[PDB]
Amino acid sequence: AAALEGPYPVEEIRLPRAGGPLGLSIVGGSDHSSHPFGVQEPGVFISKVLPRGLAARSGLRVGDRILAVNGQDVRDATHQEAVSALLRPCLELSLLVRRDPAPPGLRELCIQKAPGERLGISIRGGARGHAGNPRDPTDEGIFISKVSPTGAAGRDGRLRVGLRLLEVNQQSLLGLTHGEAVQLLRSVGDTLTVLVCDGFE
Ligand SMILES: [Cl-]
Ligand SMILES: [Cl-]
Ligand SMILES: [Cl-]
Repeated sequence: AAALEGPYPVEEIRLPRAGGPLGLSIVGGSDHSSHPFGVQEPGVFISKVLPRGLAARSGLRVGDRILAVNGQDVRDATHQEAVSALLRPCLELSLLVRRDPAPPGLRELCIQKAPGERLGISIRGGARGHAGNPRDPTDEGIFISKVSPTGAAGRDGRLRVGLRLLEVNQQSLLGLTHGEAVQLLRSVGDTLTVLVCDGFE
């Protein structure tokens, strides 16, 4: 019946469709791992909400679990099925969402890299090579494994071993392999903007 035994509030949020973009990003599905949004129970989650965007104005937050889209159950829908349902022409986009909490210790860190200075960290994970979380093998998250005092992260001090990496310079690492994440972390300029939450501290 899809209502409403959860400890988190379930709300039906409508988004006006007047030609503009949704201004939201989703992760998860029936074929995608959604850590750290779906640990106990997997599903479709909103990973990113653009500021001053349509979703932001409507009241959508990061970490919201999408239960239904215009009446259609999307709890066990494919990622592409969720996308198609959101981008589907309708008078009013109705979203049944549950207010699941945002990832623990979610914070955006900015790190300055001096000229000729490396970042000085090693990462573990993630997709197609799950190893980042040895305690939770099913997790394809990307974690910081080592932190060198010589690098920019050591001079910063905010990065520590165990933190989960979510975004690197406005690019989600969710679903990416180890090599793809390394490549993104190497291709950054003198400024590293990373979305970080707690991992296996
Ligand atoms: Cl619109
Ligand atoms: Cl529209
Ligand atoms: Cl490095």
